[PDB]
Amino acid sequence: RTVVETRYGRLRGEMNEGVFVWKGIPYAKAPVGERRFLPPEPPDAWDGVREATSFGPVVMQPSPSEDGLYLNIWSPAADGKKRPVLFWIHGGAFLFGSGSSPWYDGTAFAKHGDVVVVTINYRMNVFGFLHLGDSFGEAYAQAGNLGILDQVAALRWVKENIAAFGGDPDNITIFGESAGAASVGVLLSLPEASGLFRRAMLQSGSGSLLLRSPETAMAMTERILDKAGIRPGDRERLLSIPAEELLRAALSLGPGVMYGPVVDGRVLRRHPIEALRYGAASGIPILIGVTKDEYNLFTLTDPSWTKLGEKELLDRINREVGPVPEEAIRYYWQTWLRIMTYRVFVEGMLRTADAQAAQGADVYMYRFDYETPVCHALELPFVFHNLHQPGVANFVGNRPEREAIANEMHYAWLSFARTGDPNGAHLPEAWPAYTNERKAAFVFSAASHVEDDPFGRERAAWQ
Repeated sequence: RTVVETRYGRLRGEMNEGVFVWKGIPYAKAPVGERRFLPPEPPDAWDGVREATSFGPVVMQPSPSEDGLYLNIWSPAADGKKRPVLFWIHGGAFLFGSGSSPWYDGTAFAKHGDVVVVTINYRMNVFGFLHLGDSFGEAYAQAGNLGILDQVAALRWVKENIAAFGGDPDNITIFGESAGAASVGVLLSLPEASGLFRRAMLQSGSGSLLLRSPETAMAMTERILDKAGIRPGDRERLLSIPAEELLRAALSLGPGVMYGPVVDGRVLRRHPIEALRYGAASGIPILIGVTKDEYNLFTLTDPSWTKLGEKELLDRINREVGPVPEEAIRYYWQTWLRIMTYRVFVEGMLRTADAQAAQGADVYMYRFDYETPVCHALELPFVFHNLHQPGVANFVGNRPEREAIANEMHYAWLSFARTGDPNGAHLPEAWPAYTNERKAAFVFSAASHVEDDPFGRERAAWQ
């Protein structure tokens, strides 16, 4: 029951908590040596039965190997029963993370929902998002979005092979948090991903998050190449520099470098949210939401926000997400960081929801208000029902409460993946679809409930 055949050969998984798991499946040829900075290519086939009982390495990151394009599968049974497939794209600011994190363990989903779960690795930071333009020749023109091409490659693997693991290739839901949700927002927009998935869920991110212009990305690349000792156009040193030195050079720039997808004219031909308005994802339902006041949580990793006086503060916010109309200021560190929450998280969520609703697609919107300890999205352990995992801020107190919110969110996400509607008796009241008409949202808290257009006042202050 543990051995499954795929287009590339047989894989041996294991039984775990009454479900089956396959770990470290290669979904692409390792992007090492002469394949460094090139789009992912199909994996080599093998003879015999390949072990899939250990995770593969994670991709290069501060935390690893350039050989890290692996995915993992949890399933109640490798049979032909066409279960919904949940395809998870982790977050980590396009800098760190992995699908093998215990936080994303798919056991609970698979057990409680009778679904297949897939988690993936994709290239990050300087290996996945180094925008080179034409500076190293046409072969590297896609380099600024390789981590997105990796995700598409994994999704193609799943569409081609998941039936063998008990999944329905025509019922895939892609979902992600933070940079993972930005990834889902990009994929929703992408012609070459259309038809690979049926539904999408975006947790505390959207296609706008961490998105770069070519001008912005090239300037960052120039600084990284300087630190790496690589002259523009020297392909020899681009491919021979040790992966750890290249990673060090980038990280040596701190915050004057952020990674993410680039509207480069080659993989991303236009803004991923604006594309939705032209019907890029017309038949695709989405479930989307945000963590209440999420930018206040960023002071933990960046306390400098708290040091600044009101004036310095506002000039900073203006430089990062401005201009800020006077009317917004009037509506409005705790008070002024609300501007960062709205511009980075809330606006892109509302623009995404408004675009899909205008296309007639179903949209379900939420706000997560539950206070729980710490891009600082907080839904994750409740959505995965992974309150018990390592790395999860599992602290004493609140246990029945935490279980109850997990039982609301976990089963809503499962219902959405199964049917395209999160509703059912696991919710204390119905969750109406978001329409231009009412702009309903579900609020997850100690007492979950529906609010009509909760973001409206703020949004009107701006728009």
